[PDB]
Parts: sequence; structure tokens; C-alpha cells
Amino acid sequence: MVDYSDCFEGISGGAIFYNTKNKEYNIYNKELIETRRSPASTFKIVSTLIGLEKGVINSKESVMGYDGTEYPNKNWNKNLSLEEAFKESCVWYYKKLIDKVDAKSVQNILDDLKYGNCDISEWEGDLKNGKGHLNGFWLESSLQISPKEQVQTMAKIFEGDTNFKKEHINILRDIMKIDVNDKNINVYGKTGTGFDEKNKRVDAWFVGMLEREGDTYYFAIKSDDSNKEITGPKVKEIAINIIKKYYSV
Repeated sequence: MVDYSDCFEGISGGAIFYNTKNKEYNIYNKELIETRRSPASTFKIVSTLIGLEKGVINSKESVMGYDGTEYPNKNWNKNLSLEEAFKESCVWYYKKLIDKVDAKSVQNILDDLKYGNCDISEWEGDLKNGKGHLNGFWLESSLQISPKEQVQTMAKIFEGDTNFKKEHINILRDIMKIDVNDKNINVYGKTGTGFDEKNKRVDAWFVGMLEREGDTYYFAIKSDDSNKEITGPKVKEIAINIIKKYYSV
């Protein structure tokens, strides 16, 4: 096991990196990286591929149609493209996308990906949070997946071991790219922010992969901190700091 506790700065969490070359895992906090939790918006990595496979979307410019609803997040108040919806974690766009796919198609795809518990039984999500249609099975609801399962899922998608078309995977790779101010490495990923009301802990995520000098690492950074200030964006900062200190050479 490895120790990346310095990059977490006292925040409760864990990290797992996987190299498909030597089939080796670098694990910080084994018990946490094996614990299933709601994926929150990291599910957009998979819902993007589902939409492309089913023809609901077709490109990084694809739009779903904006009904004018004024959302708290003003970055959601427009007919945004796939790329924008992914980068802004736009829930209304992805809920409208998944509502165009029958549950049987989603179930078969998650079962074939071995996506954690593959439980989409609470389709509409946890409505007792009063957010109405801004809910879904992937947002603090029935679907749960461990950080290790996220990395195993990322590896199968990007190494070409799934049924998804390489054309759709290339679209996903493009919208996942993030700027880390280091052209020697390529970082891709998706943030996730949720609060587990039952256990009173955050589900803060950053899931993706790193490409550096012929080597590829699939990773999942996760926080279960008590402090609601700990969000996906904060875990993304921790991930970049882990990458800079332990994966630069």
C-alpha cells in the first residue's frame, strides 16, 4: 500500500491508480477504495457512452433542448452542448438523455461493464431531497460503485474491452481532458459531488486517467469527509497534487 495522506491535508479519503502494463494497483486506504458509494456525476462517464451508443447524442456539439428552466447553477441556463454539459456537470441534460433509453438497455450495459451493484431500481433518484427532476439513480440513490470498480471500469472502456464503439470512446476522451499546466502529461477525468444523508458523509470524487511517456494510469480519488465543503472540485485539486508529486516521472 502507498501513502498519499500528505496531498489530502487531513481530509478523509483514499486513492487508487492502476497501470494496465504491469497490472499493478497503487492503493492509498484499501478499505475505502473497496467501499461502494453513489458515483454522483462521475456516472456521466458511462451515461455519455450510453447516449452515443443509443443515438440520443452523436457528437461533442449534440444538444438535448433547453426548456428555459432557470437553475441555481447559471452555467446550466442554456441549450448547452455535450462537451459543456459534461464540464458543467449538467444534471438536466443527462437526465433528459437517460430518459430516452429504456431501463433494460441501461441494465444490460451496466451488467456487461460490471458497474458496481448495477442497481437502477430508483430511476428518478431520491425525491425526498426536494430537488424534483434534478435527481436520478446515480445521485445518492440506488446505484453504488467502489473507487476500485471505477478504475476497473475506466480500464475496460479505454483499453477497448467493452462493446462501445471506439468513435464514441474518442468523443468521451476529448470532453474529459483537463488542463494541468504540464504538456508532458495528459490528464482526463470527471468530478462528482454528493452528500450521503444517511451516514452524514460526502461522496466527493475525481475519476479518470493519466498518460505520461508511454505509460497509462486509470485512477479514482475519493473523499468520505464529514465536511460538506469537500466537493468533487476539491478532490480534483487533491488528484492533481497526487499526480504532480507521485506520477511526474
